Amino acid sequence: MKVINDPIHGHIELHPLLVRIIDTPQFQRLRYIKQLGGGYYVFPGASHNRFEHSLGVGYLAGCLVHALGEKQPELQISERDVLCVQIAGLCHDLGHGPFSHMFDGRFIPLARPEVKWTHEQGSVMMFEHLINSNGIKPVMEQYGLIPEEDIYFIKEQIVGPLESPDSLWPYKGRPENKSFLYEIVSNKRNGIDVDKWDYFARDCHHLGIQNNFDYKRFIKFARVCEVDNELRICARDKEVGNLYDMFHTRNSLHRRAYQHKVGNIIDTMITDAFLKADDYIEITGAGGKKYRISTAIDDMEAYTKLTDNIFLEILYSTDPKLKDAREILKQIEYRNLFKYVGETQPTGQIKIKREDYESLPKEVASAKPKVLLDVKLKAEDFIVDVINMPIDHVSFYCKTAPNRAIRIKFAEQLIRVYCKKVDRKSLYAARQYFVQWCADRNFTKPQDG
Amino acid sequence: MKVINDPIHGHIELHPLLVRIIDTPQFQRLRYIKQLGGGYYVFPGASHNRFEHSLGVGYLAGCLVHALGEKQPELQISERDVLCVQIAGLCHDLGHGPFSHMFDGRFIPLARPEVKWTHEQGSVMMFEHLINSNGIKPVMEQYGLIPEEDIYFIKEQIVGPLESPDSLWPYKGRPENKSFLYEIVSNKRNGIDVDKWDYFARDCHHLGIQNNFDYKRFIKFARVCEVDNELRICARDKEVGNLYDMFHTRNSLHRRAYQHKVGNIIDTMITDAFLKADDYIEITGAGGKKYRISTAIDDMEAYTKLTDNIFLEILYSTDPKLKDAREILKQIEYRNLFKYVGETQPTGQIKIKREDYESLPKEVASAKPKVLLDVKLKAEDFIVDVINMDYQEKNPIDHVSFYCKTAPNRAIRITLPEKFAEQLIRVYCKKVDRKSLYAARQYFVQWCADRNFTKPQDG
Ligand SMILES: Nc1nc2c(ncn2[C@@H]2O[C@H](COP(=O)(O)OP(=O)(O)OP(=O)(O)O)[C@@H](O)[C@H]2O)c(=O)[nH]1
Ligand SMILES: Nc1nc2c(ncn2[C@@H]2O[C@H](COP(=O)(O)OP(=O)(O)OP(=O)(O)O)[C@@H](O)[C@H]2O)c(=O)[nH]1
Ligand SMILES: [Zn+2]
Ligand SMILES: [Zn+2]
Repeated sequence: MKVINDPIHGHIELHPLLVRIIDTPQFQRLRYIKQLGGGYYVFPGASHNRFEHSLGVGYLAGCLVHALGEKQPELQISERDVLCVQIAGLCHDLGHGPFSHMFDGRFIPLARPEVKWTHEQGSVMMFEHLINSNGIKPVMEQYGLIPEEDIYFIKEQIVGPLESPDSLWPYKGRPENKSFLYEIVSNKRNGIDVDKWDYFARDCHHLGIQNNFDYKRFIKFARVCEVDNELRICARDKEVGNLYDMFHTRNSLHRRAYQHKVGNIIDTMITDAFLKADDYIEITGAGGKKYRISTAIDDMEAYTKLTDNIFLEILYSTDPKLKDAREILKQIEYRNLFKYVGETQPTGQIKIKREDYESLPKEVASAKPKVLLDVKLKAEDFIVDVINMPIDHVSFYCKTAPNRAIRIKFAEQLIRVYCKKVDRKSLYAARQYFVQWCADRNFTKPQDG
Repeated sequence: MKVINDPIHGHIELHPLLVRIIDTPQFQRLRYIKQLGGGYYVFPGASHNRFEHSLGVGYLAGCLVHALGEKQPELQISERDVLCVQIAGLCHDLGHGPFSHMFDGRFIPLARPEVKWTHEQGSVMMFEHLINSNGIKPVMEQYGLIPEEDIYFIKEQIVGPLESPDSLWPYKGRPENKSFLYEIVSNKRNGIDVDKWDYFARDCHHLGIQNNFDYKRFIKFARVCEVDNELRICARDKEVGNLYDMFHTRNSLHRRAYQHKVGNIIDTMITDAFLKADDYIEITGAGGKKYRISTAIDDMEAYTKLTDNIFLEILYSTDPKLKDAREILKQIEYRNLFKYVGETQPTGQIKIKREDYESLPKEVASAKPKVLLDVKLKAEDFIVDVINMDYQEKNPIDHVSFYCKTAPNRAIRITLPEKFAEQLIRVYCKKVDRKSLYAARQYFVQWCADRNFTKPQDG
């Protein structure tokens, strides 16, 4: 069977079934989508793509379930469960669009404020398209899987409950005596899953940021116990130090990289260029029908051909219709970027919703600063991007008596404003607008400097 | 003074002049060319591009020249010198095309067997285009540089002696009393330059290969000293183990990555697709004039727009006349690859030249086997690539000058990996059925036989 050499995980080997699923247009697509979006334009080492990250998650997810398999035969973990948990880890990110979180996190909301679209939903849709276009279902059977049950199981591990929306068991892929398997790839009960392990390590490796955490140690000690009358994955608390190091790494990646000031301004410049190209860029989908960037999400055949390449198709275009789009991308290249105006956050735990994003620049230009001013700005002059986001929420067990649980800065939304007008006159105006806007919505007063 | 955080070199300080050269569509271009070409399709970590590597090289150049000057001020290395060496470090890979070494190493020779192309030549042409397109010359004067001379010096460091020659000091950009500045960015004489330091480290990082060479130790202890009344960069005797480790690193990278079996087959597959796309892809150059992939090198404005993107343009294309090209890239994705047939070497024989690459599949198909088979094979069925290391076969360790801490001005007179410039020759077959492959091998063995290449070694 096939072996890959990975800079994070060393020699990792892939079941033939996994290799079939990988060697496919729908999967290979992920080589053309930057893991960190415009982060590459700030971090020269962050060139990595959703593809290698996804091999990694498929591997770790395999390591975890198999570890629990050898260490606790009573759980009844089959080879069939390992494959399914591997496929889920392998495919969890198929849904990601051009520049990852930029796409479903900002661009689709600005382009079509009325559609409810997430990269996870897209993962399930893109996975359905993958198996249907490449005849995977008989190959699954050939290797022991039961498609009319396991495909649910794989989709569920990726998007959460399918028949959702109480206390009952929502899942159809596996029964509640195997509830813990749903915690491997994506898990909201913790900030702990094999996805995070991979991209924490991987992003650290490519960013040049210290990684404190050792997943390999956690898999050897982890095991399943009973907690509040269910099955959960538990840690030996001689590893609480390891857990703290993980969260410290998570906080560093967020402060230094994900919430980086220039990296995020560039993400909004790329979106701006995409918005101004949306009418003109063509992506051929199913049947020969042509789509737009903002609409390609409704056809998996077209979405398959929708990647970071759209950046260069715009950069390199000659069509006078795409000149505006072209121009913004060029300003990125000369590094004449949008200028930073300021930051604020809602008080308190009211989160601005994706469907309202587009209305925010209008709101900001509509503010009336106390002192009337020199320059007037318009809605278009402003960018508003919304940036989103203890160890006692973890279950622990004891080495001697290895049985059941032995359990006895912020915030959730940054709002930043940039101005496209660059002179000191207009930039002074913008800040005045912004400060008022923050009052008019009772957000925290911006801090100067 | 911008600071860039790099995963190999940590904080990298960039002088305003370097930043101006970087924020350029000519330089930014290098973000869209993978360092290892099709290596990425075999090594999932090998996503890195020519851009960040080039930042690494400019930085290393700056470190070495600065350290030489601060330790020996009698060399009169000015800050003007350092910037020039940095810029050379920075722009040395500007001329690379799609998928790096695949472009000038195979595609251009296959598409236009008669042209003499080289990414080094490319870099010099792209450097000029970058300067003139971006008003760089005044910005150079702003910081003490002399554009006429210093642009000439930067080009010499990239491509070598520009107007030569049959025995006189061949450069024009700096006089011989600063000869040691030309051994920084590229040194063919002893295989030690800062370009290699960066991609040794960077490729190991991305491939998951251990790099046992510490470039930091080497800079700490490097000195200019006199060798045959010409001033050279010298290592300390005590450092010799680090140097061995640098040549072992180099060797592992070639054996494990650059000469990877499957990674090179995919290279010839991408090249095949370009060849079949070449009549149909258009790239707008200077004056709205249009170029092919194979002629974009003749116009730097069009070349600027020629990157790995061309892979995706072919892949996503709907034009009926790109169907064949599409097909080959689709087979890469499905991983139905050209099948491997065998390897040989021209040991003792004249080496294969790029001008003759195109004629080789016809030679292989014309090398009728002695036992007869029911399967006949044509030229179109064969791929043959010629893989070169190739620094041209010498021993570069025998050209390292050492010095002792007791007599730091005199170079010590002094009398480990195996090959440094071997030409490998591999054939693949486009048909995959087991009888066609049995045939392809028979043609291959015959070809080697009468070409007097080494006999292939039992599957
Ligand atoms: N000029 C340049 N900087 C890069 C590049 N790639 C990464 N960087 C990094 O990203 C930063 C670019 O933004 P800055 O100019 O430093 O930020 P600033 O203009 O001072 O501040 P703000 O207006 O608040 O955003 C640099 O500090 C570098 O560390 C590049 O290609 N060109
Ligand atoms: N199947 C597959 N292997 C990959 C991939 N990416 C990297 N690899 C690695 O690259 C190496 C090359 O393997 P393959 O591409 O499958 O080569 P092959 O099976 O000999 O193909 P043929 O020449 O057609 O017989 C492998 O040893 C893997 O470690 C991928 O996307 N798919
Ligand atoms: Zn993920
Ligand atoms: Zn280089």
